[PDB]
Amino acid sequence: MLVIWINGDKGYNGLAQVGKKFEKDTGIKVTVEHPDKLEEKFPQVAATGDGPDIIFWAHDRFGGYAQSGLLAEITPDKAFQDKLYPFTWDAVRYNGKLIAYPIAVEALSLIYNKDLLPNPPKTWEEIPALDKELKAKGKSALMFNLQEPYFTWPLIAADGGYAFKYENGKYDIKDVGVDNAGAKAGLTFLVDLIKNKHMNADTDYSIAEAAFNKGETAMTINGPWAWSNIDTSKVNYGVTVLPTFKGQPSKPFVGVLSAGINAASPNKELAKEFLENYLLTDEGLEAVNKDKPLGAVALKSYEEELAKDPRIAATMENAQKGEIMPNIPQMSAFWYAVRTAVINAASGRQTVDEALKDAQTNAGAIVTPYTIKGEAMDPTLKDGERVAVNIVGYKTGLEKGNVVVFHANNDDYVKRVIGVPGDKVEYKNDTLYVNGKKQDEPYLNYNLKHKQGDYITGTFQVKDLPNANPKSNVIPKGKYLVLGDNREVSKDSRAFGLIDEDQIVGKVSFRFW
Ligand SMILES: OC[C@H]1O[C@H](O[C@H]2[C@H](O)[C@@H](O)[C@@H](O)O[C@@H]2CO)[C@H](O)[C@@H](O)[C@@H]1O
Repeated sequence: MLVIWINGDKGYNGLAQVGKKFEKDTGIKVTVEHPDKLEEKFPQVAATGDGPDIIFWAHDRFGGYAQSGLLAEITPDKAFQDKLYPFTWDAVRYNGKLIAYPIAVEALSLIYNKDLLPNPPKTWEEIPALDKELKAKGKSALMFNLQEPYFTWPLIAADGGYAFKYENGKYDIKDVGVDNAGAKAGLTFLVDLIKNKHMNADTDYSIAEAAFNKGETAMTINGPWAWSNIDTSKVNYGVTVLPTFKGQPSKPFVGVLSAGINAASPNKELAKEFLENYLLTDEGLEAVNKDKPLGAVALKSYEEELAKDPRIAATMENAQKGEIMPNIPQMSAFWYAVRTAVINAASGRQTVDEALKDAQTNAGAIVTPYTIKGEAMDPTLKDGERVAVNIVGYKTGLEKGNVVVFHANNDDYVKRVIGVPGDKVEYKNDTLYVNGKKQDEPYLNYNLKHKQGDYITGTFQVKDLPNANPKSNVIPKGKYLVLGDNREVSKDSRAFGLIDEDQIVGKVSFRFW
């Protein structure tokens, strides 16, 4: 059996027909599935080893999967490589290696109802007036999915703005383009459409799709996969170039639908045969495309056959003014960061400026999975517990209460920051005094109530500790007091003294409250 995952918006029935052919020829069963959140679930089920043999997604997520060792390197021969456009192979190259088979090029277009709107607008700026005109006639101008930053980026980034800077053949993770003048202008325009009742912040994919396909709204923004359902609605639609904002073309991300092979699959050779000899042929792509259109397919023979379609021409025109999605592992963080900014800006939970400031920071912030070792933070953090570590740069925002990972010599420890540079700190029995006054420690509540002896921390003062000023209990510059929540068993600053700023490598996020 080959198990294949593909997103619910794609032609999974058509893909299944190709599966039936393969079964008929080989005796091997092919099961196509379209679970929710498959792009998040894939690494989860790979960790167990009950994942799909083949996973379809846009190329952006595959860098992250490869970096985690979840994907097999693919080994097409010259003759097969030559069948696909070289730029499609570029999209599935990660650290020198091919990690997926490219299937098709996707970009969003403006889709409009010709009976409601014979002349689609050239500019985003026209849409408010157009909506007023249509509101008078019982309709609206535009509905598209506002929940996913894929759909809102074309406007957001039209006037400037990018994910990661690409230069001299590689992405710079340190150069994020979310908090800049262009994106502020675009996101502000988007928020103002909502503010002014031209769109609704709750509008998602199914709401927008239903509304356009029942003739309630004049325009939507979607990809080629959406065309089949519009064909079935008998709406008279056109697919055209996205409007300009401030005279600048919209900047959709360009995705390449790609198929990766699970590194843990026991059917890698069969997966290769299915993709190369059954799917990526004129016959196989037609089956999927007839179910839900693929876009500009990676296979030259069949792309040439479909290129006559004005809707494909429109797709690629929008793609020419777009931004190829980066495939670096950090893209996941970028998407989540931008998703949050738009929702918060659109709901008013943040101003556009707060939204983009945070998103700029979070898109570039490196987060590393970590597993807790031992009992010294028990029960706050348990042995074996999975946490997230936000890597802190050299001399870059630590506060009391932060739980941190730090080094000394191959040694790493997890402890809580109890005092930072400048803090006066001391313990009398189990009572913590910080800058003269008592500080509560709710994270010790359990261990205080279940203590073996008289006291779990016990009396001490900063002055008496290694690396402190013997003169004062005021923590010196660039130094930190760190203690384990499991005070009865923790080897911490009470044993090895104050630690240095340069020792701290990350801040720990974990399950709490
Ligand atoms: O919204 C963030 C999301 O964008 C892209 O996902 C697209 C996908 O490429 C399209 O094929 C279509 O299915 O819509 C998706 C957006 O809902 C990225 O490929 C994805 O990783 C990212 O989370």
